[PDB]
Amino acid sequence: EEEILRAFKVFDANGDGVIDFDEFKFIMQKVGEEPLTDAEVEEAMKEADEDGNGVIDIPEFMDLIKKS
Repeated sequence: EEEILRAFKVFDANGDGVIDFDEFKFIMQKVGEEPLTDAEVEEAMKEADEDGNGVIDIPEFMDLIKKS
């Protein structure tokens, strides 16, 4: 819970428990202006979405890391 909550619960942009692709682009570096490389943000959200919809709740993230 310290490991998985550390990474996903810090990443959760809205504070309700879900992350989307465009809000991942928002939280990527900043709070305001854009300072980017698309490859980092695109690779990270492709690795984290299990369903192909473009949204993530904590249960998805923890299954793709913790399965073993």
